[PDB]
Amino acid sequence: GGWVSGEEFYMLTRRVLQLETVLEGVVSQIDAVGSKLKMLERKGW
Amino acid sequence: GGWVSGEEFYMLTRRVLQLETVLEGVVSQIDAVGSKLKMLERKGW
Amino acid sequence: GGWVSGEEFYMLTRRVLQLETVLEGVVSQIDAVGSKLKMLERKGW
Repeated sequence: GGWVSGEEFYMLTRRVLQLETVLEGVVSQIDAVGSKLKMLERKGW
Repeated sequence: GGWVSGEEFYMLTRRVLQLETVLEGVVSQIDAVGSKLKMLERKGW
Repeated sequence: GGWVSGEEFYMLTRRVLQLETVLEGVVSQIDAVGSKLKMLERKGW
């Protein structure tokens, strides 16, 4: 169904960028949480 | 390596949509959690 | 602004793949957590 311009590709390309930037930040808080949970487990809680 | 059709671009475009929709919902639960954790901290736990 | 090649589309296409793969894994840990929270609630905590 038609051609694709670089303008819309670039546009879509940035959305993917923001997703990577936001998903990386999320994954990080989860690791930082999943690990105090671990310290708590090592401590007896 | 070749041309890109609007059909596959549109297709990819929707996957990115679902990702934004799902990632937004995730980020939200995390904020809603990261904040009772805060209420708990303000309360003494 | 120009044409889009299949090489860069394919490339972008994989980034979207990794995002789906990583986001699915995240969503899962959240469900697995959001549910012991539920078992804890059913138990009285």
